[PDB]
Order: sequence, then C-alpha cells, then structure tokens
Amino acid sequence: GFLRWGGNAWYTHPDNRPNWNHTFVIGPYKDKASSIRYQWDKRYIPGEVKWWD
Amino acid sequence: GFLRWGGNAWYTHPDNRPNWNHTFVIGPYKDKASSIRYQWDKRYIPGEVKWWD
Repeated sequence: GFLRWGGNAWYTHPDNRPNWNHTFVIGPYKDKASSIRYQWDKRYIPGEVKWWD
Repeated sequence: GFLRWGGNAWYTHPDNRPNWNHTFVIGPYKDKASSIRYQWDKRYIPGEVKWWD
C-alpha cells in the first residue's frame, strides 16, 4: 500500500505517498529486515535503524 | 551533495536530506536520465518525469 503523507514509520519518512511493499517473517528469525523483534530490540542503535523507525 | 529539506527538484521531493549523486552529459544526447534538454522539453508529460521536476 501507499504510505501516508502526514506520517509513516519508514526511516526515510517519505512524503510522496509511494507504493510500498514489505515482508515480515512471523516465526523464527531469518534476517534483520523481516524480523520485527530484532528491529524493536535494536531501536536504541541509530545505525541499525535501516527499515522501520 | 545532500538535497535541501525545504525544497528540491527530485520528482519524489525527499525531505530526509539524503546524500545524492547525479550525472548529466554536457554534449550529445546519450540517455534520458543524463540529458537536461530531453527532460526540459518533455516536462509537459508527467509520465516522463522520472528524474528531475
């Protein structure tokens, strides 16, 4: 879907309402991009914030 | 360099001050992305506006 102009959680905070697709893996960890738990836990490291804020 | 938050001419109008590199070809046409004249002339076609507004 398209991210809202007012505010979205993507780290670049786009404001052009872009079409966007992202896959999470509900289950065991496989990679950082698709792991909600990894991103959530490492939210205290700005350098690891590459997908969702 | 990094595009200004207030306003830039990239068609997505980013507001995260991203580092940005773009090459123009000063001389004969080679491709649409690097041709100022092509982009300028075709500015009446929204679908051809893929690099600079």
